Amino acid sequence: GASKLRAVLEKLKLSRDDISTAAGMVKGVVDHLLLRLKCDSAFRGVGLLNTGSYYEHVKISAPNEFDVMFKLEVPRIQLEEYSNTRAYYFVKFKRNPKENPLSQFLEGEILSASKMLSKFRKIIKEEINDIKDTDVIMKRKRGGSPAVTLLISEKISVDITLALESKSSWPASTQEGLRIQNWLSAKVRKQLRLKPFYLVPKHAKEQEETWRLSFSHIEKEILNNHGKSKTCCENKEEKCCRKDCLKLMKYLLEQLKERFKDKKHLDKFSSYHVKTAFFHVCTQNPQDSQWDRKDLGLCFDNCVTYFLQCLRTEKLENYFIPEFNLFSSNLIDKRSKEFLTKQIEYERNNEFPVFD
Ligand SMILES: O=c1cc(C(F)(F)F)[nH]c2nc(NCc3ccc(-c4ccccc4)cc3)nn12
Ligand SMILES: [Zn+2]
Repeated sequence: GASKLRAVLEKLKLSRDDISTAAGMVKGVVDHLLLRLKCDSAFRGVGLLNTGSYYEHVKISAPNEFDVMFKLEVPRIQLEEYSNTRAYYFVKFKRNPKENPLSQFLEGEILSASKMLSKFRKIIKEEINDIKDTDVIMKRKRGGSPAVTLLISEKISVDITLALESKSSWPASTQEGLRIQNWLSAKVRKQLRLKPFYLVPKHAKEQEETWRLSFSHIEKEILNNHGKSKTCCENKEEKCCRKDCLKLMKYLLEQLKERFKDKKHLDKFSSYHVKTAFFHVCTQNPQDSQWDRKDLGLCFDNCVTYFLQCLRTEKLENYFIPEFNLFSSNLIDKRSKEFLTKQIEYERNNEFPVFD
């Protein structure tokens, strides 16, 4: 039944590529926000994580929902790992010029996120206040990241996440992660780990001024140069279905979350979990011939199958930090993962009614 999957991918491709003023409205707003933040002492070097691509989408099915990252480089920071969480960190400074521009957000040794955010959110509030032309509103909701959600017009939503950028070596918790060696090669892994890493404000539970590692730039680089062969998806004789399988996994989850948004059992699942499981299947199946365009149906099924295995065993290691179990029962409880298991098996056994 790979014929249905192709049609699903065609609709999704058409929706995304259809002419839209959305990206241009959000560019206008983001560009005003950046200039106004660049005028303030603490945010002088703030900039876009992806330049030219204001249109990063979390929900592959929601074209009016945008997700942007404002990065700010911090030199010579000291990370202290928080509570053996492996992913969450206190941000200290080596502070050899003690007058670092973020000195105003200090609480002794420790960089305060809630303070940085409240000022970030206040500068942003002061520019969405001075909006010319089109109308935009700030929907300030809980959670440190995204910092704010902007609503433009009736349909457009922009999540803005603030991120510290570190150009030093990745924390030890990543040392055994990104296990792409038998897929993208050991030399690519080394290249990637020379790239910076990011830290976004975040709490482990739902108290403390912690930051969480973010590697969305590495995920993007992998997806756009994803084959074992350097020529994967350039020709037609080596055209693969890796990106299609990811889009199908994302769209399955988004459709099931929408189908059950009144029951809450699926609220903790996100794109992270499907992207992570996908990349694990990329390591398991490193050959481009295991992702043949013609095998879209079988390839999708391996992804669904592996995702179901993660759910039932309650194990899904973060791709960058192998000791962080995304499916631990402290993050998602057994009944929630068992609920999702049942719905996906119902989809697979009825030829995915969410793809009708
Ligand atoms: O940008 C990307 C892309 C991917 C991938 F594409 F592979 F999925 N994994 C990835 N891990 C990180 N940072 C570490 C980290 C991030 C998130 C959480 C978390 C925990 C609980 C709930 C929700 C999230 C824990 C640790 N960044 N990052
Ligand atoms: Zn490919």
